Amino acid sequence: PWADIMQGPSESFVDFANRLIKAVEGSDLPPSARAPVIIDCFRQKSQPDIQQLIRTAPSTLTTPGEIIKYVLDRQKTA
Amino acid sequence: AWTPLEPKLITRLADTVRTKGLRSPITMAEVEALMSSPLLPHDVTNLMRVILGPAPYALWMDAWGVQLQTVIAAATRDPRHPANGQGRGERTNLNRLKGLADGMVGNPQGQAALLRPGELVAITASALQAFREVARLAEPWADIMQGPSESFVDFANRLIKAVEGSDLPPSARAPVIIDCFRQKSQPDIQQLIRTAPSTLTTPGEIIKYVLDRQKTA
Amino acid sequence: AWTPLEPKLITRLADTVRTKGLRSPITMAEVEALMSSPLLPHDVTNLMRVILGPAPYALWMDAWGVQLQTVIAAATRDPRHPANGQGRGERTNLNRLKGLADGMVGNPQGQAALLRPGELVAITASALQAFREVARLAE
Amino acid sequence: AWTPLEPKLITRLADTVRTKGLRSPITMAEVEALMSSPLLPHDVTNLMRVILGPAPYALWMDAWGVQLQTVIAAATRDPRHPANGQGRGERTNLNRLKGLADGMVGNPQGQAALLRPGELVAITASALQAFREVARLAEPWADIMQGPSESFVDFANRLIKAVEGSDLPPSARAPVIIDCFRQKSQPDIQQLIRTAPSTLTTPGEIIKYVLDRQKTA
Amino acid sequence: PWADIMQGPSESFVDFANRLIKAVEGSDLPPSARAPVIIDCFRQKSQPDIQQLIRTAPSTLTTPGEIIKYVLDRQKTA
Amino acid sequence: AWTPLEPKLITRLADTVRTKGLRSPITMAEVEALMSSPLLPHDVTNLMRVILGPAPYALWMDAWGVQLQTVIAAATRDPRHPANGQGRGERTNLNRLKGLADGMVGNPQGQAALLRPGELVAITASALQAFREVARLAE
Amino acid sequence: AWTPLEPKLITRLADTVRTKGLRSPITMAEVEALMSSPLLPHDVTNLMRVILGPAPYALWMDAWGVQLQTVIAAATRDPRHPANGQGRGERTNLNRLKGLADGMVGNPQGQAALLRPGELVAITASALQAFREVARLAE
Amino acid sequence: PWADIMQGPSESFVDFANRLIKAVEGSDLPPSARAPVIIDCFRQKSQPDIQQLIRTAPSTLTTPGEIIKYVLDRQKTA
Amino acid sequence: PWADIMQGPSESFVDFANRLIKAVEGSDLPPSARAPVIIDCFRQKSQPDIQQLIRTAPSTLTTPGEIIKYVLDRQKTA
Amino acid sequence: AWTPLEPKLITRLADTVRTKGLRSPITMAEVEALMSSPLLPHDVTNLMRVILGPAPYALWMDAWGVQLQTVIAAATRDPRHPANGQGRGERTNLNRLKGLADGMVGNPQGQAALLRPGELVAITASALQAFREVARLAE
Repeated sequence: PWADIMQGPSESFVDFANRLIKAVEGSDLPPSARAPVIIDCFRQKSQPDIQQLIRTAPSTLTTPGEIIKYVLDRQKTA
Repeated sequence: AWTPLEPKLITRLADTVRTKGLRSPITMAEVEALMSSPLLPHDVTNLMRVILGPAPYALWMDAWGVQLQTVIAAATRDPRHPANGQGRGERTNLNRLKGLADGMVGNPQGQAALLRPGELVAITASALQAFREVARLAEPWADIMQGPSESFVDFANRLIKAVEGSDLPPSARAPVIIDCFRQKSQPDIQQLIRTAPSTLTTPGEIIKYVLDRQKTA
Repeated sequence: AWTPLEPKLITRLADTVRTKGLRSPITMAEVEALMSSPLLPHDVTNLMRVILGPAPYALWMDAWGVQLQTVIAAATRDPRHPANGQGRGERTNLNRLKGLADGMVGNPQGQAALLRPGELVAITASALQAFREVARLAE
Repeated sequence: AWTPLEPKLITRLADTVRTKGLRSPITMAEVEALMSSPLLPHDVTNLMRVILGPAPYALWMDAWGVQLQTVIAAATRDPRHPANGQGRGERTNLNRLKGLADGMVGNPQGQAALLRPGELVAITASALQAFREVARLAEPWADIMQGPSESFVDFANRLIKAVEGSDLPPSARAPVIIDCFRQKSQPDIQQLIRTAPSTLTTPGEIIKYVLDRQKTA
Repeated sequence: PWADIMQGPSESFVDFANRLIKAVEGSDLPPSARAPVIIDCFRQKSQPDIQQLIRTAPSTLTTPGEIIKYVLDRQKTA
Repeated sequence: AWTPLEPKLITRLADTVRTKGLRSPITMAEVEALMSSPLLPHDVTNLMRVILGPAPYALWMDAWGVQLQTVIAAATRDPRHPANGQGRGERTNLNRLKGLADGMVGNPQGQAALLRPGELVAITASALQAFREVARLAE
Repeated sequence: AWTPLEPKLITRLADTVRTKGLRSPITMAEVEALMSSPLLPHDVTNLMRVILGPAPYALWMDAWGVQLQTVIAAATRDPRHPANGQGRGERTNLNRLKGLADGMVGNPQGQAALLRPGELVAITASALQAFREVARLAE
Repeated sequence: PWADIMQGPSESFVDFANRLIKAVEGSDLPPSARAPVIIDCFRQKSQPDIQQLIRTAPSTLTTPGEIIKYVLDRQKTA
Repeated sequence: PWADIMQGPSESFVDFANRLIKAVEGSDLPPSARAPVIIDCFRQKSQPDIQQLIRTAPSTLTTPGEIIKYVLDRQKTA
Repeated sequence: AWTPLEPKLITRLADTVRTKGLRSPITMAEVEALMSSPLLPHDVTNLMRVILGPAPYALWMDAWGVQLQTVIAAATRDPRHPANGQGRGERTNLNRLKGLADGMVGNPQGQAALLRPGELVAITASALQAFREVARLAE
C-alpha cells in the first residue's frame, strides 16, 4: 500500500524513493494521478529533515525527478 | 523497418548496471555499445525503462528533455541542422524528437517511417549525455589520505577515481592530482617526491618515479 | 565502417585482469586476442579506460605516448613508413596517431575514415608495448 | 642623465621587506611602486642588493638571468623587439641587458647613455618576475581546516591566501577554493552550503551567502 | 511604543507578532515605512532562538507574512 | 449606493472565529454566509481586519494579493472576463481590484460607483480562497 | 599617457583600511580621494588587490561585475551613454569595461589609448559603488 | 671568522646561510673568491644531513643561490 | 663464485666493488653480460643501507662506474 | 708501423700504481713519461687495463668517453681541428677515436695506418685528463 510508506529513521532517500515509486506505479491509481501523489508523498513522508529541506526550496519543484535531484544535492551527508 | 534490440543483450546490460553501477567505465562502455546504431525514441525510452530503476529513470527523463531542448535551441539557431530542412516546413519540434508528434505516439514503425537519420543521431547523442549526467548525479577528493599501512598504487587509484569522478573541470584534474600526491601520501613519499632531481609534470611520471624508488617493505 | 568491440568480451577481459592481474601470461594472451584486429585510437583508449584502474591508466597513457613518439622518430627517420606517404604531405603527426587531429576528436567514424592501415597497426603495436611496460611496472 | 633612487625610500622599502616579508601584498605593491620608472641594470642590482639578504639575492640573480635569457630567446625569435633594431647590428646581447657590455660595467651614466627604453622596460619586467619567483620560493592549502572556534571570514582569508600563494595554475584557483569551502568548513557550514537553493559558482558568492545565513554565535 | 516591544521569554511568536504589528501600524510612521520596520524588529527582537532561526534562512524573506510563515514552520515545538 | 455590514453580525462572526478557530466547518459556513453578496474591497478588507488577528491578517493580505494576481493573469489571458471589457480601455488593473485605483482609495462610495459586478464577484471569490489558504496554514 | 598612482599613497590607504576598517567615514573619504581622477580598469583592479584582503577582494570583484552589468543594461537602454557612440560600432561591451577586450589585457598603456573618458568615469563610479556594497557586507 | 662557522644542531639552514654569507663577504677575501668559498663551506659545514642532501644532488649546483634553493626544497621538515 | 659475494657488515664499498668486479670479469660469463650482472649484484648485495641508497636514486644509473660514483658521493661517512 | 710498449716499463708502472697509489705526484709523473709518444687507442686501452684495477678501469672508460665527446663537440665547432680535415669527408667520428671504426677493431696495425697524428695526440690528452679525473675520484 503506497499510503502506508514512510522513510525509516536509518533509510537513505534513494531507497525510500525507489520503494515509493514502485508502490505507486504498481497500484490501482490512474496514470494521470501518479506524479502528484508521488510528489505529495515525498513532501509529507520522508522524515522531517527532508520535509523541511523540500519545504524551503527557493525554486518550485513540479516533478518527482526534480525533487529527487534537489534532495540528493542538498542532503545532509551522514 | 524497425528491428528491436535483443532482450538478451538488454538483460545482460541490466545485470551489468545492477552489479557494477551506473558510473563504472565498463557500464559506460556497454551503454556506448548498445548505443551504436541510431535508436528511435521508442527504443531508448524502453531501454532506459528496463535498465534504470524508477528514480534514476525519472532523473533521466528530466535530463533527456533538457538536452533535447538545448538541441532544439541550437536547431533554431542554425537552419542547417541535419535534423532540420531548408524550408520552414521541415523545422523539428520537440514532439517529433520525444516521439510525441502525430503518427508516432506508441507506434515504433510509424516512428521509424517519419524520422530523419539526423533526428535519430541527435536523439541518441542527447540520450547518451543525459545518461552521463544522471550517472554522475545518482552516486570527496580533498579528504583522501594515504593510510599508514596502505600501498601507493591503491592510494593513487582511489585518488584518481575520486578526482575524475567529481565536479572539477577536465582541465583541472591533472594539477589537482599532482598537488594531492605531493601533500597527501604520508611524509616518506612526500620527501621522496620533494627530492626529485627531475621535475615531474604528470601523474603518470610521479607514479613511475615513486614505484621505482619506493622503500620496499 | 567502425564496429565496436563486444562489451561482453570487454567485461570478461576486465574480470580476467581483476582476478589474475596485469602480468599473468593468460592475461597477456587475452590482451593479444582482443588486440588482433587493428584498433582505432578510440577503441584502444576506451579499452584501457575500462580494463585498467585509474593509476595504471595514467601510467599507460604516459607509456603509450612515449612509444608513439619513438615511432614518430623512426617515421621521420624513414620516409617509407607504412603510416607515412611518399610526399611530405602524408607525414603523420602525433595528433593523427593519438586521435587528436582535425576531424577525429571524439568521432570514431571520422577516425576510421582518415586513418591508414599502417597507422592502425603502428598504434596497436605501440599500445601493446605500453601495456607490457605498465604491467611490468605496476607489480 | 641618471638620477639615483632616494635612500630614504630604499630604507623604508628595506624595513618593509624586513618586517612584512617578501610575499606580503603590501611588499609587492611597494616594489611595484619603486619599479614604476624604467630602471637601469645598476639601479635594480643595487636595489636588490640592499633590500634582499645574501641568499635571496643569490636566488634573485639566478632567476633574473633565467628570465633575461627567455627574453633574449623571444628577441631572437622576433626582430621587432622594442629592445632590438631592424638591422642585425642592433641585436641586444645579454651583456647589454645585464649591464656587462662595453662602456657600461660599473658606470651608470654610460649605461643610461647606450641603453634603449625598450631595453629598460624589458629589464624591469624581467627583474619584477624574478622577484616574484624568489619570493614564492623563499617562503599547504590541502591541509587547511576551519577550527571549531574559528570564524568563517578568518578561515576564508587563510584558505584564499594559501591557495593563491601556491604552485597551482591561475585557472585552477577558483574551483579549488570552492571545493575546499565545501569539504572543509566544519559540517554546519558544509550543510549550509549544500542546501543552497541557488547554485554558487564563485568564492565571493559563497562567502556572501554564508555570511548572510550563518548561525550568529 | 513599537521600539520597546520585546518577545517575552514565555510568550509565543504569534502573540508577539500580533502585538508588534498592532503597535507599528497604529503609530506615527508613514505607510511606506511599516513593513521594513516590522521586518527589522522581527530580526532584532524575538529572543535569540528565533533570531538565529531567521538569520539562517536559506531563502531571503522580504515580507512580514513570509517571515511569520517560515518561523511558524520551523519553530521549536515546546 | 454602499451599505455597510452590520457590526452585530461582524461581532458575532469575530467571536465565532475566536472560540471555534479559523478552520472549523461552522466558521467557514459563517464566512460563506457573510460572503453572500458581492463585497467591495473596502468591506472585505475591514472584515478581515476585524475578525482576524494581526499575523493572520498579514498572511491573508499576502494570499489575497497572490490570488488576485492569478485572476489578473487569467484576465489578460482572456479578454472575455466579466471584470474586463471588449476594448483595451476596460482592462482591469490590480489597483482597481485592491481598491488602490484613482477615486477609490479610502472612499467606499466611489469604489461602489466605478467597480463592475464581475469585478466584485472576482474580488470576493479571491478573498474566500485566500481565507481558506490562511486558515489551512495558521493551524 | 598612463601614470600610476603613488605607492606611498597606496601604502597609507592600505594601512588606513587595516586600522580603521572598511566602513569608517575616514576610510570612505580616503577612497573618494584616491578615486578622484578617472582610473583605468588596471588601476582600480590593482588598487583593490593591494588594499583589500583576499576574501573582500573576491566579494568586490563580484560586486563590480554586477554593477558594470547594470551599467551596460542602462547603456543598451540608451544610445546616448557617454561611454557609447551614436552608431552601433561604438557600443561598449563588458570586455572593454573590465579591461578584457582586445589590445587591453594586461597592458595599461593600450588600455588608456582605446578607452573613452565616459568609459573611465562609469568604471570608476561602478567600482566605488561596489566598494560601498562590500564594505557594508564585510562588517 | 668564516672558517669557524658551523651550522648548529638546532639552527635552521637559512640562518646558517645568512651568517656564513655575511662573514664571508665581510672579510679579507678577494671578490672573485667568495662564491667558491661559500659553496665549499655549504658542503663541508652544514651538519651531515644537509651534507648528504647536497652530496646526492642529481644536478650540479654551481652557485650559492642554487644550493640554497635546492636545500630549501628538499629539506627535512621538522 | 660471483653469485656468493656479499658486502660484509664492516667492509667498505670500494673493496666490495673491487672483489665483485674481479669475480665477475674472471668468470665464465659472456662479455656482454658482465655489466648488467654487476649492476644487479650491486643492487641486491651491498647491505640494505647501500641498497636503499641505490634504490632512492633520483637519476637512473646504467653503468657500474656511475653507481660507484653515486654511492661514493652519498655514502654514510663512518 | 706499430711498436708495443715494453712490458718491463708497464710492470714497473703497475707496481708504482700499486704501492704509491693513483694520486701521488710520482705516479702522475710516471704516467706522463709513458704518455710521451702519441699512443694508439689500443695502447692506452691495454695500458689502463693492466695498471688499473677493475673498478678504476670502469671509471676511466667512462671518463675517457666523456672527454672524447667534449673533444668531438669542439671538433664539430671548429673545422680546423688537427684531427679533422677541410672537407666534410674527413670529419672524425667517435668510432674512429675509440678505435671502434671499420678496419680498426682489435687490429693495432690497421689502427696505426688510418689514424692521424692529431687524432693520436687528442686521444692521448683525453686519456690523460680522464686518468686525472679518476685518480681524483678514487681517493
